[PDB]
Amino acid sequence: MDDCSGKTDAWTSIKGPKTGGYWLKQTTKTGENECTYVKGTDFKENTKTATYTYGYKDASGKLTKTTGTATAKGSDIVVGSDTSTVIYTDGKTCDVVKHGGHTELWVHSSKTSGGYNNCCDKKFTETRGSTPANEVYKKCPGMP
Ligand SMILES: NCCc1c[nH]cn1
Ligand SMILES: NCCc1c[nH]cn1
Ligand SMILES: NCCc1c[nH]cn1
Repeated sequence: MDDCSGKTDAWTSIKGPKTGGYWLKQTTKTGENECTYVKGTDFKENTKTATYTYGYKDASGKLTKTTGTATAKGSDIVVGSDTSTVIYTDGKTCDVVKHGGHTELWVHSSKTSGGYNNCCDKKFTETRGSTPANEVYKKCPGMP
């Protein structure tokens, strides 16, 4: 599917629709933290950087919060020591990225119940291949 190919721009991915945030829906990693999320704010076109707040649900059921910076480097999203490479993004509803050998499907907070771009499911399935997927978004609080 032509429009599912070549959608690898990290800056577009970081920004999304510039409101809400993204939840990690599925990952090839086992033991991932439930309700892992990221949320970009204060998008700077000059530098292709954004403030990035991220975390996950702690033992008591509240979201953790750490704030740093996301920097676009071509296909790559860099936050601190961590780099993720964009496999597919629509800049609106979802992304597929690779981080540290793992394949991840991220979904915008507006689309947690489904109805995001099919290219995300296609590219997630393709990229993970035979590595099983693990669900991460379960009984999550709303997006900070
Ligand atoms: N919309 C980009 C979501 C993401 C995944 N990894 C880091 N950020
Ligand atoms: N490459 C961005 C990895 C990440 C996800 N969440 C926080 N950092
Ligand atoms: N491991 C912290 C960064 C990250 C990547 N994917 C999810 N979170």
